[PDB]
Amino acid sequence: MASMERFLSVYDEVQAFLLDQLQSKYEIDPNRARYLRIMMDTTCLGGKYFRGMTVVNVAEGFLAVTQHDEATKERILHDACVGGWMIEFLQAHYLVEDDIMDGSVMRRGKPCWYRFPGVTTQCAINDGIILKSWTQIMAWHYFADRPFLKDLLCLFQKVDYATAVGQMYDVTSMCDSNKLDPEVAQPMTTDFAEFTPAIYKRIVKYKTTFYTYLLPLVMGLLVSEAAASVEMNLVERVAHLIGEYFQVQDDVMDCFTPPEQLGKVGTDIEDAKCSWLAVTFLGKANAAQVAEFKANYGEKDPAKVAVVKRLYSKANLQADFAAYEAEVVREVESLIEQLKVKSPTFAESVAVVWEKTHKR
Amino acid sequence: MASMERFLSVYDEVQAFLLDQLQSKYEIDPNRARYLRIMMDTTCLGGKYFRGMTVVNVAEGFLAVTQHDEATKERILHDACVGGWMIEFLQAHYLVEDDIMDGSVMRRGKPCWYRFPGVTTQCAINDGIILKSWTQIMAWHYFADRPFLKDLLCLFQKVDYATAVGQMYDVTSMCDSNKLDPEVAQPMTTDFAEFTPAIYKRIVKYKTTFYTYLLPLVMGLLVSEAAASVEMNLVERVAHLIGEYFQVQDDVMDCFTPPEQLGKVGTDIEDAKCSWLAVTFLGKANAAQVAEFKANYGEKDPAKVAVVKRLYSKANLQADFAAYEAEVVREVESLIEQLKVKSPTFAESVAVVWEKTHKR
Ligand SMILES: CC(=O)NCC1(c2ccccc2)CCOCC1
Ligand SMILES: CC(=O)NCC1(c2ccccc2)CCOCC1
Ligand SMILES: [Zn+2]
Ligand SMILES: [Zn+2]
Ligand SMILES: [Zn+2]
Ligand SMILES: [Zn+2]
Repeated sequence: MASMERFLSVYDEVQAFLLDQLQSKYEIDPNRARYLRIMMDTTCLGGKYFRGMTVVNVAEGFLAVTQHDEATKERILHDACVGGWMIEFLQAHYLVEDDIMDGSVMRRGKPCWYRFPGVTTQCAINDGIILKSWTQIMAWHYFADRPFLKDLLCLFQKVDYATAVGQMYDVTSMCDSNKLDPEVAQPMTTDFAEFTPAIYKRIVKYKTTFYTYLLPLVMGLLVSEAAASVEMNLVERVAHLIGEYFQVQDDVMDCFTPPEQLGKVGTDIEDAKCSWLAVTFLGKANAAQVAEFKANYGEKDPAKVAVVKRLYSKANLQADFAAYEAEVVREVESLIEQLKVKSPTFAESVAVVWEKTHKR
Repeated sequence: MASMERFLSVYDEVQAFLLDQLQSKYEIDPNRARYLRIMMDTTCLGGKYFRGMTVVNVAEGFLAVTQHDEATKERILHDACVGGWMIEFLQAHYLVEDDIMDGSVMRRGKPCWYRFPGVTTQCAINDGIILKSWTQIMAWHYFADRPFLKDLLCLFQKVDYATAVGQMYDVTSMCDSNKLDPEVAQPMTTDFAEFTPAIYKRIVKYKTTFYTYLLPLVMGLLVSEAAASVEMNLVERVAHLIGEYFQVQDDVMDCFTPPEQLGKVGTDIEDAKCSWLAVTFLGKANAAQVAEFKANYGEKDPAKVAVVKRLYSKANLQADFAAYEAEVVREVESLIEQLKVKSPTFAESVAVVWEKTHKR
């Protein structure tokens, strides 16, 4: 059976489980079950399933080189699909809550969930809570007797927590650290002293790379009982590397990809985000360029947003991007090699992850 | 050592752990650590610690009747304090997120967290996420080697999920079920057909009673390795009973307790909540009273809120309350007796929980 159709079929299975349990154990009524069904579909479906399918791909790699009974291959593939959905539902939690946090309008060409007329923020914050709760109910039901249950739960736990901390670094990235204070309304930085490569790197490492690249790779290893085929420090290294590259691309598209292709209107400039563009610009600007950027960044006024786009265009940031790209291609290819030693399969799965990132 | 000072000391210990880990493992800087410290204190401290201290009380009960080395009594009491904080931090998550959901202003006489000038909703939704995340980091660190880790995690999981589902029943309690629809903006009910005792009971059972009464009692049993001293169906029964009574009292105070004593301005009438008062009123009103209530409920206009308070005052709902009270006192005393058989200690702890509820 093809991997994607397996994955999709398991979504239907998990959804039926979750809603049937709500009816048998949690006293839900049919209309609320239907609300939750629609919420799950709307928030979990319609992407490429990169994260979830990476767990399945990693597990298919090890199945090709490991001896098992057919029924055991099916159990492993079923566990990889459930684990993959746990990651998709965790991503759905963070996208629902982020969208509300940031006052986002669209995502992928459709309204953010909280904007649906019969949802509202009051319901959508708790719908997002529920999405994450569902990842735990999946794991305790499907993996109850599994040897990897504890490891999987503990890993998922740490990744969730890293992601929340990274949301904390992201939402505070335009403030001066020494001024953070719950008592005092937060001004936007004026010096931009914290728009540096290492600070940027910390934001992206925690906000994105743990759930998007580390978790899928590691969950694939866990459902396969294959953590001995890797040096886990290397898998963490490659995950954070590839995932930083991913975000650098998202930062560039927020500014430069037309909103119909982007699936939303990018507001990183108005939101004064610490993007790769801002940091890279400041790393090469002269005194007058720095002044013009300070006078214009983090302002809704479209004339001022156009002055920042203008400054970036004229700064040749394409060249710094090609150079970054080159260096990542170099370091990922090195880490692939290091992974090839203990596991060719796993190294190939990493290679595929890299190809799907580097191409898009 | 006195229980409360033990409990409080463990808060300092856990907080230092959590923030020190953020510095050693999650690359946090001092200013963000301080933000999180203040957020933890503000959101977790200043209540009566009923929930957390109930875990400690239950564990002290069993220590009096069970043979142990002193070092084992200290480990049990330390585990009961950590478990108690897990419940306090879980409550803190739900109060932060609820407050944002409901557009609340104050709680306990102080501004809701999201209203602090240097917080904002954008940060506060993720601060609430973090609060819950912290309950998992506590459990995996402090209870890593414990025989009860799996049971405790699985119980906490189910209780969290029940609470989220109960938030779903609460926020939708003024809508007609058959009209729930993410696509369509939700009208307030006009018939009030769903303001019934069993529907009310479902809302309160899930929103409050699992985390406030079941979890503390059960967590006390788990850290004590004492689940064999109870019939768990009875402990669930008594928890939901006592916790319904609790909420009936909160529903009556929302309407009738002056805001300086209440610690907030009650808006259940304007919010069209399915409160005990509304349900009990509708259960005894004549045709003209029902019409006047429909014409006035769920409206911000203070004149219309005063007409509902008026209708409730004249309906003698005090009498229905005394009758409810009587019947709960009766059924709790029966369940205490049933618990006394397998465990006098545990039955006494339940008795104390009941006294602290029934008195307040
Ligand atoms: C510095 C750094 O890389 N921290 C991430 C840690 C991690 C690893 C893997 C998944 C989630 C969290 C934090 C907890 O301890 C292990 C490292
Ligand atoms: C009908 C009812 O009481 N449901 C609550 C359940 C529960 C029990 C204890 C803690 C959390 C959840 C739901 C899951 O299965 C067990 C019953
Ligand atoms: Zn965001
Ligand atoms: Zn972006
Ligand atoms: Zn609420
Ligand atoms: Zn209330």
